Amino acid sequence: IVGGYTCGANTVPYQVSLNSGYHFCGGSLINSQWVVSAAHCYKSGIQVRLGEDNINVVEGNEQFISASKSIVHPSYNSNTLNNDIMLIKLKSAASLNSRVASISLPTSCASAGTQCLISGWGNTKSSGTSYPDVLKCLKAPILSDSSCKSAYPGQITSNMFCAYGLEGKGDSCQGDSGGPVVCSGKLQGIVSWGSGCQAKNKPGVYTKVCNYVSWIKQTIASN
Ligand SMILES: [Ca+2]
Repeated sequence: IVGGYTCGANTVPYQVSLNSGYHFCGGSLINSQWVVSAAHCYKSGIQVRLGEDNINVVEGNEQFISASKSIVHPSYNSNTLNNDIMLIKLKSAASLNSRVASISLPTSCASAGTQCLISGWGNTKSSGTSYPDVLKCLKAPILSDSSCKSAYPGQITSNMFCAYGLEGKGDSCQGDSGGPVVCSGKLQGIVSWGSGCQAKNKPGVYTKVCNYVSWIKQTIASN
């Protein structure tokens, strides 16, 4: 997260870190057994880390639980990033508490102009590289679809939305991928792609979670 703020420990209790020997992506806890992330975060050998603030220090509220299965959306296209969503099942249910909590799925799609909360452990520089240890947060508005399409001609599908996010937060960044975009208390986006982090005229692009609620529900009912 570039241009954001320190969230505060466990203030984003649905935020997870995906670890394969190192943090590589975020995700969102949607119930005690399932995490939503980006399909482009897929790999084998995932450990889900819940209850994190500093990802480099064991602080006493963590739960580390290996994934038993990952399910990439059936129509994910890694070239275009269309349908950039995956589900990760935990080998054992998380213990839900004040520091480890699920986020609701949306009933309706969010509105242009709504301020959302984006979070993660990704790069905090637009130019160059610096990785935080504690969870970072950004408040960012959803942009109009016409604004989003003008920023990325020929690339924005109905399964994506943009969120300065045009002037350049100056955004989400490498290592935030897969993490949440929460608007009005619902998981509305997944950190997906953009051009750099320009953080002029290149806001972040996010998977539009409201399009996937049926798939999520049906998948978790059978797996
Ligand atoms: Ca920790």
